[PDB]
Amino acid sequence: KLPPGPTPLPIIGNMLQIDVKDICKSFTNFSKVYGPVFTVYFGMNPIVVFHGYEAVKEALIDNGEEFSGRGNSPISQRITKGLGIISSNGKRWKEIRRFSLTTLRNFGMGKRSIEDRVQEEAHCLVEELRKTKASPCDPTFILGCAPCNVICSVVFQKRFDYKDQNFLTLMKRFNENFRILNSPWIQVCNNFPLLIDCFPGTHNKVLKNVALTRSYIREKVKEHQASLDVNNPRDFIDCFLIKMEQEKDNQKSEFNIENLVGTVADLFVAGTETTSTTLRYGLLLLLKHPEVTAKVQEEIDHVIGRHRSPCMQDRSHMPYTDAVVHEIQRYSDLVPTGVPHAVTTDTKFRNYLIPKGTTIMALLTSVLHDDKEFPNPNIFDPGHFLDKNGNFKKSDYFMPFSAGKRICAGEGLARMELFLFLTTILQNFNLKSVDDLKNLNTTAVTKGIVSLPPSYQICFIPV
Ligand code: HEM
Ligand SMILES: CCCCCCCCCCCCCCCC(=O)O
Repeated sequence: KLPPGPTPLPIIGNMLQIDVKDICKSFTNFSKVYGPVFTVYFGMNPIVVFHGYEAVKEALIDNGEEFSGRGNSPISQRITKGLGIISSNGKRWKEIRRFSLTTLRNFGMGKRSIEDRVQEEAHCLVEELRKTKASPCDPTFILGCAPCNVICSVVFQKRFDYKDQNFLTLMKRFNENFRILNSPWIQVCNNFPLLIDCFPGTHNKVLKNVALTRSYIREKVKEHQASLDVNNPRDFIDCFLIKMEQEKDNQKSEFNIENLVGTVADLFVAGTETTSTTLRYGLLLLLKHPEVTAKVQEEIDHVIGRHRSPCMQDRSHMPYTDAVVHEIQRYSDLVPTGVPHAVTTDTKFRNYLIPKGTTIMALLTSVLHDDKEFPNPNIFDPGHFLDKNGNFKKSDYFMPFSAGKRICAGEGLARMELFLFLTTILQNFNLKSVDDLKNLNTTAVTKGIVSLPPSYQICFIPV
């Protein structure tokens, strides 16, 4: 039996009781009428929503294996064709994921640590910021390049020069699909597959954007094979190629070319625009909160100095900086509804039964914005992650990366990118606004699955 919920009108479902824009405000309202777990209908498709720490925890952690599905829609299945990590399921998923996770360990790619790659990029990021000569600017693009190049460095064993035309079309391609797939219209075309017919241009752009990206990665994969020194791998590409080698027999093992390309594109789709939006939302909060930025700057000076680049080891000695990054991700609420999951078999959830393959929506926003764990959860305040002695206070409610079996495969890489970029940036500049701070609003715009920070101009003042 499915959990209770609003009464569905026949073919459209609950689609009229939901605010397609702030779709998370609607769910929150239902929880007030139907409790922790409830069910809504997107057309003829059922979606069971889990709202609250208890529910979210129970579902993703405790009954994890059953909820370690993943959500797939008409569109995404068409794009990825079931390959990779994000979209794949079952034996394909576990097989790929595990390899990816080990390869994505700081020293899981060879002699050159992932950290070293980020650091190089942190320096490069800083240099481009110098070139703005302290003039006002929109950090969207520049900040965007850093993360995307990180994945590039991690996937192709060499960063791109911010001006390489190959780096730019590739990056603007991922930024396009992201932008499109983050449109509320995809949330209506997935539940009504006929509407795809009304967007031939958009539809065409996405398919052409996917074709050229895959097609590019293929060539890129081949030029790594013809220079493959199996003794010591260079990057994620070599590592996967070596794995494919010992599958000479297997011929079902998911370690083939078709999965390689797909898994790579997944590192780009999941690890680029996400970090980008957070560094973006991060600077904006640091800009709006000078006192906070000072203290971070005060810790950087003490623990790191004004000469060496910041590294991950400094984090354990910079409690306040840790809490700023944490509070950045929390406030940020990047993915409010989390990514859609699905149950592996018919599952029982406290008095209810969810048939194998039902769409699962764990509400991350509800955990992160918990009234008691973080008093006054709507205001930015690093104190949510600090104890009365200024020490870092870890939270079980810290779920910006989701929880359970399907937790972000790049959690390490993401937190690394956020800490290193932001600290290095603050180490070299001060943040001046193109107006008063009181004229600066940090309220997000959630016109989609990924909430975005508002457009803003910032001045990087080195001192
Ligand atoms: C601030 C940065 C990031 C945030 C907030 C974030 C968040 C998330 C979230 C919420 C999910 C879905 C988890 C679920 O199933 O419920 C996810 C999945 C994933 N992320 Fe990230 N992510 C970030 C960065 C990255 C980076 C840099 C990479 C690159 C390696 C990455 C790779 C992935 C992958 C591969 C998945 C799919 C995992 C699976 O289905 O098994 N993420 N991320
Ligand atoms: C100042 C004028 C701005 C123009 C505003 C235009 C608003 C209508 C836009 C309609 C866009 C149609 C999108 C079609 C996409 C597709 O074919 O896939």
